Amino acid sequence: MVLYFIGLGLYDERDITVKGHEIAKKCDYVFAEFYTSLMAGTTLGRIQKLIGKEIRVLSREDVELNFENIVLPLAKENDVAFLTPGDPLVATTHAELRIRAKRAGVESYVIHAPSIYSAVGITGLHIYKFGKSATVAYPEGNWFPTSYYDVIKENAERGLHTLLFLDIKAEKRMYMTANEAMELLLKVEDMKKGGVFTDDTLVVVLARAGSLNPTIRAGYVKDLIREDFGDPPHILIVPGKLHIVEAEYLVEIAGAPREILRVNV
Amino acid sequence: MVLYFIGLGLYDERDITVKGHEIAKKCDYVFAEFYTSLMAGTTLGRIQKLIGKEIRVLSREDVELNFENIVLPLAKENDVAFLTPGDPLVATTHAELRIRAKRAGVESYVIHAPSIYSAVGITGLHIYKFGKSATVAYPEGNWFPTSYYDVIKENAERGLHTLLFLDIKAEKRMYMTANEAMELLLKVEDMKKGGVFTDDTLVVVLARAGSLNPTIRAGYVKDLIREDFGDPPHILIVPGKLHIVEAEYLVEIAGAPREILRVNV
Ligand SMILES: Nc1ncnc2c1ncn2[C@@H]1O[C@H](CSCC[C@H](N)C(=O)O)[C@@H](O)[C@H]1O
Ligand code: NA
Repeated sequence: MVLYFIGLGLYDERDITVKGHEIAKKCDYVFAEFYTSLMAGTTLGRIQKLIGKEIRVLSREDVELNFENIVLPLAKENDVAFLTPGDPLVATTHAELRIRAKRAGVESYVIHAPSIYSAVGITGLHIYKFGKSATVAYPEGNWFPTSYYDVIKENAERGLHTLLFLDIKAEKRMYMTANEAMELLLKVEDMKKGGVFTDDTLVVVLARAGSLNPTIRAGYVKDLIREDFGDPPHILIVPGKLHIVEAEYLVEIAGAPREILRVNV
Repeated sequence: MVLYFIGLGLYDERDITVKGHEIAKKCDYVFAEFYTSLMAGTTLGRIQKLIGKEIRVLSREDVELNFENIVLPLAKENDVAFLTPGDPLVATTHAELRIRAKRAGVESYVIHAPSIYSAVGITGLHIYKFGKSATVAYPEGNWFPTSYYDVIKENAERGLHTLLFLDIKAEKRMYMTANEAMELLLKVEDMKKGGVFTDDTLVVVLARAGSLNPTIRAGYVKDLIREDFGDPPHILIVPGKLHIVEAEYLVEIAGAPREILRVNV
């Protein structure tokens, strides 16, 4: 009678850890949500087949409003698993769900899995150099979010890299592309004119991290804003001041313009 | 003709992903390094048994100086795997190893695994709020490094959390405890007197992330500086101002004092 928060990883069903696999296999009931992120290389059936269990998929409302009515009750009798893409407690509000479990007298355990937060290392940018992170959100009616623009500015002034998660509207099967994120950022620049994100800004796009052949591209906005980076999900990164080895990697591995090799220390 | 950079995960032999396990199992040669970190919850023998392959351990010099002479030659006519604790490419100098592979006409692929960079999410602290990261190094001889202190200052100053890696002597299997890290910081505070780290500073300690029973403790330095967090490795986090939900989690899950619900929010 316990609850397991189990991460499924970045791209397909094999991104789950062996630990999560073996534990998930032995749970009595298995729940999951697929709205916090997109696992582009697998399907529910493949995940179900891998753990040999039928998976009840929950919506954001089920989780956020009814977690303790749908999931917790069964944990007070059986071993329950709650699966999520990536790492269960990263860039989500899932940690709070552990507080709910505790208050219901249910013990919970966390099984981590690869997360985009660390997978950014494949871009060649030193992970310790990443500053505050943010999310580029889709404008809604008259509401046009812009906070993420200030995050980039703050990090950039400190010479730190900025990780930008991209919006997702799972119910409409909408996944923001790096292209759309760049368009939105240029518009915010026009509005704020802080010289933070322009046609000459160097950016890095990582698409489908976790797959064997993710798309890793670096370059100036003017050249990438209309480039095809393949299917979602995508994440956008605005590097801060680069170390020489970072620039070298971006050029040799991400096909960046050879001119960025010339860092202005 | 292929080199696989494969992450071993956080704590034990089951922390590798299903993808990493299956791929490594099929490789003709399997290399590993345990100088950037150790897998405290397992042994080389247990990792070898799970992978079903004998593993050749490489020292720091073997990798940084002779990667192209030890690993790459074999990857030209065989499938070779290179295992590292955590997520591959997280360690600062590892990304450059892919450039070496390209230079030798070797294709390389990255198989991710959980990293402490994302696993710290189990502390209840929002991942987007983490700023620049740093490592606490022991002073020695006429050298007393203090940069990690400036990192805390710059982060907290902007309401950001600071992830602190603690000094490790992998070869000698010697670890810096969170207790020791706190003492150094207090000693650095006495010299710089910037009001950054004191007896009243709230900190979070994470030990054995990845195991099913990690140690997660939060509290003021005056109360935790002599507490026993168990066996290494320990990770120290100096949070910035907390969101009320972060504080509630630290109180309910990490045993933090109720006091933080009003003092650090
Ligand atoms: N495999 C992947 N490749 C690129 N971006 C990814 C990704 N997985 C997640 N993301 C990014 O992160 C957003 C989800 S945020 C939730 C992240 C998740 N808990 C984790 O640990 O990864 C997506 O909209 C996307 O922008
Ligand atoms: Na970070």
